[PDB]
Amino acid sequence: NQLTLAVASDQEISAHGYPTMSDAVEHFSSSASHGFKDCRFVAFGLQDIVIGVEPSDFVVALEGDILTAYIATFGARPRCLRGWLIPSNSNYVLEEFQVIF
Amino acid sequence: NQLTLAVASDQEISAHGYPTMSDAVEHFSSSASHGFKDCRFVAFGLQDIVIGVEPSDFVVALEGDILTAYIATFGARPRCLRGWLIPSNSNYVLEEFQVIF
Repeated sequence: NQLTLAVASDQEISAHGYPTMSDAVEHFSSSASHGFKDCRFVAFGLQDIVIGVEPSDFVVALEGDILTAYIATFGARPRCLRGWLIPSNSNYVLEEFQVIF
Repeated sequence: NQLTLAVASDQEISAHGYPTMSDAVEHFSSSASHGFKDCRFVAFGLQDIVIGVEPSDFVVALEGDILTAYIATFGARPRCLRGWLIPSNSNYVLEEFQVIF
């Protein structure tokens, strides 16, 4: 539930998603157990900073107002979408979040 | 891992989805445990049949070549997307699929 995430703090970041949903639950379960030390939070309003992730690529989406995390394409647009967790090594600032998995 | 699904066969498919991941999980979870009988399979390419479902609405998506099913917005477009299961009372024909979750 309580997570201190690495929020992207570069003007542009190099990132990547995954091609299929099965590669994503494979890859993101390791992240989820390692507190996402490898991912960066990108706010919905800052999506343009992300390079290397196509609309078809799977990332971790966050929705809510308390956030619910789930695997989704980067191009998907549900209401209440607040941001994504995206594999990246960008520079970051640590921020506390409340996340449901 | 071996499912009989109601494949939509009407000219127009009146249907609906769900506005948040949390709400979608609840319904589809009950729909899954009742064999998806309240749902219709809509092949990719026939989404213009569907009335009542917004791109932001959550439905069940099915991707693969053997399918894997997961909750996703109706508008999401991963590679190998084969179709959706969407709550609908449309006329149907029964067909055989292979599905994991």
